[PDB]
Amino acid sequence: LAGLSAALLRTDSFVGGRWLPAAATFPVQDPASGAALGMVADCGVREARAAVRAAYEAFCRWREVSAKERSSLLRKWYNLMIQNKDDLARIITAESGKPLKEAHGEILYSAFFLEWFSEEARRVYGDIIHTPAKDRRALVLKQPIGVAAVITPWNFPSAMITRKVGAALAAGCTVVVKPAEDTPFSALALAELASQAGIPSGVYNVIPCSRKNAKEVGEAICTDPLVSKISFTGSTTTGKILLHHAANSVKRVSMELGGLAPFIVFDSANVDQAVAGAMASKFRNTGQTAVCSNQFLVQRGIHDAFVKAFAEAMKKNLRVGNGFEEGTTQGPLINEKAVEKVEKQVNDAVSKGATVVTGGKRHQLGKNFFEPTLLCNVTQDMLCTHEETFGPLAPVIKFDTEEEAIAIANAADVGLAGYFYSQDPAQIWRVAEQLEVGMVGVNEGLISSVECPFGGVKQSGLGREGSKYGIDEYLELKYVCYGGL
Amino acid sequence: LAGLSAALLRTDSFVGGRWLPAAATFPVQDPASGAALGMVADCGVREARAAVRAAYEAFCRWREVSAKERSSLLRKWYNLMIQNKDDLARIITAESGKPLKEAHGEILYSAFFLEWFSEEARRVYGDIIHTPAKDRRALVLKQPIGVAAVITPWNFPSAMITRKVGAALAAGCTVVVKPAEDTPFSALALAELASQAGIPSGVYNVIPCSRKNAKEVGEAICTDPLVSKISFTGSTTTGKILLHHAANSVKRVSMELGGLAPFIVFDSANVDQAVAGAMASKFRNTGQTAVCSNQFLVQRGIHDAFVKAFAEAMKKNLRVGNGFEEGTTQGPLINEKAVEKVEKQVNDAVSKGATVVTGGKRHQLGKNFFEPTLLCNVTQDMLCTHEETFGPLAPVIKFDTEEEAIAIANAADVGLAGYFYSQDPAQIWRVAEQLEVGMVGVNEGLISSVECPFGGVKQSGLGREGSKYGIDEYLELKYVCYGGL
Amino acid sequence: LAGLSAALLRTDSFVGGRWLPAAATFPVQDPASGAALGMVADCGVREARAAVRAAYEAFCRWREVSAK
Amino acid sequence: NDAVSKGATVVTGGKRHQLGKNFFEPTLLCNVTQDMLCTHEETFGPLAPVIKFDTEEEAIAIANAADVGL
Repeated sequence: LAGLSAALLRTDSFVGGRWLPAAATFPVQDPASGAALGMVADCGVREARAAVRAAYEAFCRWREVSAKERSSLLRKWYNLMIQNKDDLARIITAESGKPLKEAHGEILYSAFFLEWFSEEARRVYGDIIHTPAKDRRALVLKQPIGVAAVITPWNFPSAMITRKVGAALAAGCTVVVKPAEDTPFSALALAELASQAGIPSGVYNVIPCSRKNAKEVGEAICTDPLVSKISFTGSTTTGKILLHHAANSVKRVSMELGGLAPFIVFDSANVDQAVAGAMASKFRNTGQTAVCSNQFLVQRGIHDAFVKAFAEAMKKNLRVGNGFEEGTTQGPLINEKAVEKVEKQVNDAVSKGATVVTGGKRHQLGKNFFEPTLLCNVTQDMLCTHEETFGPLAPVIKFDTEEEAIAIANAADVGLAGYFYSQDPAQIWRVAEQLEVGMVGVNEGLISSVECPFGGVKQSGLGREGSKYGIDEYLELKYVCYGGL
Repeated sequence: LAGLSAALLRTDSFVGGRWLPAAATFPVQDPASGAALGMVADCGVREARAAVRAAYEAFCRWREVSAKERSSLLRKWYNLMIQNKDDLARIITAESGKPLKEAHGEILYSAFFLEWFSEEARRVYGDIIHTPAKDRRALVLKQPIGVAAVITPWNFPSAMITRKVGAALAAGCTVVVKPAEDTPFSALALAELASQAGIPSGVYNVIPCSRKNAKEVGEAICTDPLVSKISFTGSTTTGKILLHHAANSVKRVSMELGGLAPFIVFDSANVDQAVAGAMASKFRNTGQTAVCSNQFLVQRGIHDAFVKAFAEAMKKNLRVGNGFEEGTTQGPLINEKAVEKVEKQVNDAVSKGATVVTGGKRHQLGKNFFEPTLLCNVTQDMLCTHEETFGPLAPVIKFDTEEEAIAIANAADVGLAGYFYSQDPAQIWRVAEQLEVGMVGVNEGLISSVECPFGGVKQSGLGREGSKYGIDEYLELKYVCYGGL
Repeated sequence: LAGLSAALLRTDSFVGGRWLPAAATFPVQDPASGAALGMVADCGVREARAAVRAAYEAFCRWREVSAK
Repeated sequence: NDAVSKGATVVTGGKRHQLGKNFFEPTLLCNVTQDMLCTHEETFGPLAPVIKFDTEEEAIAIANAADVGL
């Protein structure tokens, strides 16, 4: 709980290389125990504009720094994350409630994004194009957009910031981060390390704030004319609101919006593996992620064998409890509103035909704990207005044909992640290409990777993060027609 | 005027491979003579939704066609444009009023976009990425977005459509075009040729409409859930309105918004060349383009020599008249509102200190003709609310230093094209990199090219057209984590 | 005035067996001298609902405890 | 800016200082004219606008463009 590096646990906002408190503050509590973690600065529109100016002024200098130097600083920052991984992991578990093991996995992942873009910084290549005219040459330069507003969710309080910020800095941009109020510490812990690494003042800013100011501050930074880019990860409702704010000044935008995720098990699938995959993809972070398989489409032939083995795996591996407690596998839901959402989903389903296979009530520990649930006999029309209800709940929907499963999964206008298990080479390519999603897992339930492009299609988002395409979200192309030859 | 291929001059909308008239129509007149050119279908929201459905249904089939086949059709379409270039050029001159020579230049350019993307279609490459885990392989596929709404301006009634549509089709998308009401014919002439080339029904649709329905139809297609992409070129005001429409469903967007364009002449510049460049960049299409150098920043040292030689070039080469008339160099302004805008700009400037060097009144031919104007002694603060006033008018602003010229030109939040003349190797790189614009012309006043990326920074736009980056505006990345290995 | 058991003079709210501060606070002064006594947590509707839930969940267990 | 664009001639530094933040370069503009101080009567900064005059009666009349006087 404590014994942490005093420098890592922070309560003030970080702007212009300085720790600044705000007129107001907001409480942050351990989602599992309820223990007060601290009072965090509640930045208002005033503090946001100031942060933007800090970022803008830092940009005019930062963009001037050599890519080899920016690269060097991004790596020192990476090393500092690894050096402090144990304490950084505890901060995540303490505020998100996810099991320490998972938190340790996030910190590495988070650190790997800084490492990865550190390498990308020196690889922004322009082009030399041939044109008919002999009196000219065409060059294409790539330059950083400027200042970017980064708004992150609570699920992965560290990795979500690091994957956006790493790219931005590697490109030569500066950023103003607005972390989730449920988990502001991971963002400020990163700030402490950014100053230790030597990140110039104003290049990385963090302005924490609560529900009260969320709306105002969100609009302030997504509207400021000194801001030229917006990176948001969260709900579709907030996303669309920021898209309107952005529209007024034609800002560059990239976002990943919450949503469902199909998990299809075909007759030719290796049951145990499918189950292991369903286990990893559904109960990671207690089912609180946008890449969390919500609905399971399972083929008649293998249905029964699957639903049974899945349930038997849940009893064997899921241990609800406190994230710091050894052996815990399932942490608490972030808040009460969250629990109510799961209950809503479960009851609405049972009352409509669903058959609860195991645990469908609040856990005996009370508070925000919910029993990992598995319901079968679920039907497509039982997921309405629950597309953003995240919890340890797995509704299994049976199907007969492939064409059928694909049609159901593609009940789109939404499409982020998608999973499926099969042993048919031909079927694998068909489904993988036809699944209207941004990321597809084949015989795998965990697909995270800093070198691969994350994001969604249709209403699930804009742009991609990570991989060799991540840095492009923060660059502008400039065609230079060198003539007079 | 006539004697044109009856099949090329069309009046009905083109949807689902069929020519469909609308309940209403609107007149189109030769901007120079005033002659009635024809009654064109005025599509309403109903006809637009129908066109979208046509495009959507065509998409499910078109996306399935091999890239080599889509490529083949795009080229047949290109050949048909070249085969009919003379008549296609006349249609442009007849409706835009630009000189035949210029119209001939547009048709080639327009045709070259179809040719260019025809080649791009077979070159959409996915990736194979290495990841630490030995039990999996990472693949990245690129697939077409779906249906795109294409809204084009009147300036380049053909090339503006062709550069967007070529990319979309090459990527495997289908489109619904909403041409400018001042110049709908070029869009329909293309449709006739698309059917001759064998473009499948619904792949290329055109829904003409007038001011009345512009607002409604614009919203209809930029809102329809069957539409996943929007490509708009025009005013910043309409652009921002479409950005709001797009926001509601998180549509992919790419636009190029009108704006100023600096033309800097430095002391080391070759006067004659600078003048020739200023001539080409300012009076092309009679100064009616977004890439038209509006303000001229000229250094004290070479100022006088320049302003004089520029004026002497205007008298020698600019011949106002009818585009079909041999020897015409300057055509009419598109409409009265346009002329009033130029007058406004000229008078507002003179009355504020400017010195008219040559012709600053309506031309003696009357109607929409305006005398090519050149005013010196202009000052930065004389371009307010005129950033989108296009006409044959060149305001010259003197400057002392480079730092100064750059600061003035970068009075941004706007940035599309930029030009400058210099003979200093070092200065060339400095200005070219510091000019916050999307395209920079060095010792050249004409920079068009289908293999180079066009577009703007800040509020001048989103995305790029042409070149090897054009097709990316119409693709979605899909990361496939092939595991179970 | 002071020299009191630090544990007895408190400023945070008490919910679910834990001391929890609130986003806001309010001053408490000695009605006679005017001296500032301390800043006390100013609980809002959010903190109240949470306290109620704490009480409700505690009730299901407390009611079960023997009267002795 | 309102002054320069209206006729003023910046004699020295008329932009934010290179230190950024709230620093501004001490400015000195000449060729300024009385009608360039509107809605700026309470704009305080290191800025000195010089207005030329011929006679005493003139200078006094300008300075006494009162209803204000500290």
